[PDB]
Parts: sequence; structure tokens; C-alpha cells
Amino acid sequence: DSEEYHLPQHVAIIMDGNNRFAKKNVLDPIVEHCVKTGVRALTVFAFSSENWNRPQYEVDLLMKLLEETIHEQIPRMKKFNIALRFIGDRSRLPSHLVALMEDAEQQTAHHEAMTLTIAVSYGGMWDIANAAKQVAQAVSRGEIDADQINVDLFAKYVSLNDLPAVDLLIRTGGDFRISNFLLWQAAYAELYFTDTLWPEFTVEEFDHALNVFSGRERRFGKTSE
Amino acid sequence: EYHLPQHVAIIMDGNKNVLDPIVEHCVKTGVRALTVFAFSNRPQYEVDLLMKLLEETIHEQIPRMKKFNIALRFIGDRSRLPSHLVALMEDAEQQTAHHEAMTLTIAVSYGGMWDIANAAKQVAQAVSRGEIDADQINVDLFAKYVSLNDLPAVDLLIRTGGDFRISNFLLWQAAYAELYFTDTLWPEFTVEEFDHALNVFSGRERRFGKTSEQIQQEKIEKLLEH
Repeated sequence: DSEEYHLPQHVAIIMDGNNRFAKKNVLDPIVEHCVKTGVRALTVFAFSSENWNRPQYEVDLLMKLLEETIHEQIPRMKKFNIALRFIGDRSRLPSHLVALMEDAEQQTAHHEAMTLTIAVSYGGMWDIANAAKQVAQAVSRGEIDADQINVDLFAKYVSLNDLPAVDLLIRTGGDFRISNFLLWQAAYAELYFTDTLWPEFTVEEFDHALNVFSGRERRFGKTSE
Repeated sequence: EYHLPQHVAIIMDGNKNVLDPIVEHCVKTGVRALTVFAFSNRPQYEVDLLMKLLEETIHEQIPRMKKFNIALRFIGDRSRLPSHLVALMEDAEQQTAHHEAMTLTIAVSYGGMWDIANAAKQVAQAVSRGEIDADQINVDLFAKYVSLNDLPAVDLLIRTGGDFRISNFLLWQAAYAELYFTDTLWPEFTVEEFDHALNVFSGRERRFGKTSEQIQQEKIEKLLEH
């Protein structure tokens, strides 16, 4: 405990609003600011560019863009001691994209002050059902008694179970939905919604959100989680 | 045009009956489901008082449910509830089951994580019996074990009391819900503010679109109304 310290250990961001933007990288200064300030985990969802329910030509372009962006980010993540991680379904992804994700995770694992997780082909319901599948597979092997399955056991199989629970979730762009993102992990997260469009989102407003989180922790306490 | 939610959820938090005008507004506007959670590990005497209050409230509400053609439902863990409360819940559900205009669900000893892990337990028990291959488990199969799966997904979730958390309520069911937060404490929550929240919901659906499930629900309801 501490009277002065109220920094969230795990921040999640739903990046939205470029679809409404009429007229330099936004995420990079946020990521750098987080690791410099001591945030332990940052988990992000590109609300438009990870929506792969589009014509196959567009999905192909989006995957190529993701690959080029991962490649460009690896040396930057090494420079700032950030571990890159990916969550989501990999079973239907092109082999080159899977290899590139593994490569990026392997190149950035050493000497990591913060984990940056990118949601790729991810959904919160998918995550929960995947955890249930893994639990049932363990039951089939005799490793779990199905009658003893409870919240604490199930939590060990959901994505990001080795990181702190999400303390703060930010969504830009104006909508007030968490849109099937980190449903289990953000069960007790403070939710910060802003109409600022993602391309116009600033480190200053991010700091404001952190101060809002601190004030809400003072006002409503920390939760059970 | 004007967009009404199919399923409203409320976290009643506060740091005359408040819920009754809200229930009546839902019935009058065609809301199909209203699910409520009294937000707040206490001395046993306080737990007993709360249980007795819940029992008396269920008793008081049954005739209103008949009057407005509302079906009563309860979600949450029943394994540690007093047997008299469990029997009263079963009786209320059976007495109101034929009512088909709206479902009012009261969450008692409920948590969203509990709900999800309970679904996982049921699926794994079926696997243990050899009824299901664990490799078949996916979203569509799992969804049938989560509470309220026969009702529309939550479109609008209201939380009173000032905090901006969903606090482990309907995590699966509110995956695409619009979230409406108000500083108003629950005892002071009015049907006028509920009307305002519904108006805000309509504007947000116009600006940010309907969910996919909402669009399919509306297609189906148009096909059926004919």
C-alpha cells in the first residue's frame, strides 16, 4: 500500500476513430511513455485494422501492413526494453505471420521492463472459450477433476494470466463499448472513454486518463481483484 | 430513427421502490429483457436480513409480474443459498414462466467470472462423461452454457453510483453493450433519468451503429411480426 502511488499496472487501449478522421505515429509515443513511467503491461486493440471481416483482398493488405509494422517495431522495442507479445487465434493465420509473431516475441523477450501485447484475430469470447477448451483437455487427460473447476482454476487458462489484471481500459473514438475485448481480464478495470479520435490522441490526454484513474482509486478504492 | 435496446442491464449502486417504474417503462417500450444486480462478506446477521428482504421482495413482486405479463428469472450460484430462498426462486420462476412480454432477471450471488467458470465446469463434466470431445469446444458451443443465452445479448448496461467499472457483472453477455455511467446514487435513480439513458443509447446507436447481433435480431423480428 501507498498513499502517493496509484499507477495502473496494466493498461489496455481500444484504438478507434480513424474512420471518422477527416484530415506521425500515435502509438509509439504512448508505448514509450508507458515504459518510461513504469507501466508493467500495455495491451492494445486496433479496432479497424484488426477487424478482418472484410473482402479477402483487404484482409491480405491488412496482414501485410501488420507484418511490416511488426518488423519496423522490433528494434524500437529492443531499444526501450519492451517485450512484444500477441494474443488471439493463430490457427487460421498465414504461416509467415505466425513465424513473424514468434520471431518478434523471441527477439524482444530478453531484458523487458514492460510487455506490449497486440491483439490479432482476438476476441474476448474466443479467449474464454479457448480457456474452457484447454480446461476440458486437461480433464480428459486426468489432470483436472471437472467437479473442482472454479474461477481461480479457470483464470489460469485465459490469455495474459501471467500479467496483472487490467486496471485501466481506454477507448478512443467516442463509442462506449468494450466490443468483445478482454472481457475476463477487465472485469474490474476502470473504463476511460473519450471522444478524441485515435489519430489525435496525445500523451497529455493519456496522462490525464492516468490521473482520472488515480482519482477514481481514491474515491472508490481498489477492487477485490 | 429511434433505437430501443432489446436487453437492459443495471448495476444498482448507491455507495419508495426504485425498480418498479423502470420495469414498467421497459414493458411499455417493448424491451425484451431487464437484468439487475444489487452491487455492494458481512456479519451473518446482515446476510440473513438481506436474504429475508429478498424473499419478501420476491413475494411482493409476483402479483406485479402477473399484472404486466413479466417472467421472473434468477441467475447466480444457488448452492449456498438458504433452501427456503431457493424454493421461493423456483416457485416464482414457475409461476411467471407463461408470461411472455418481458423477462426480469435478478442476479443473486452472481458474478460474471463465476458464470463463465460454471459454464466451463458443465462443459468439462460433459467431456468427463464422454459426451463431448474437448476439441469441439468453441464459442458457439460454450455460449449455450452461459446464463441468459436464450435471451438477446445485453444492448445497454447502466451503472449508477459514480464508478466506471462493470465490476464482474455480465461479462460474456455485455461484450457489445453500450455502457452508461451516472453519478446518481441508486436510491435517487428516477424513471426520468432512465428515459434519458435510453435517449443517450439511441443517439449512440445512430452514431456508432448497431451490433451485428442487433441487426440479425431486427431482421428476425421483422420476419416474425408479419
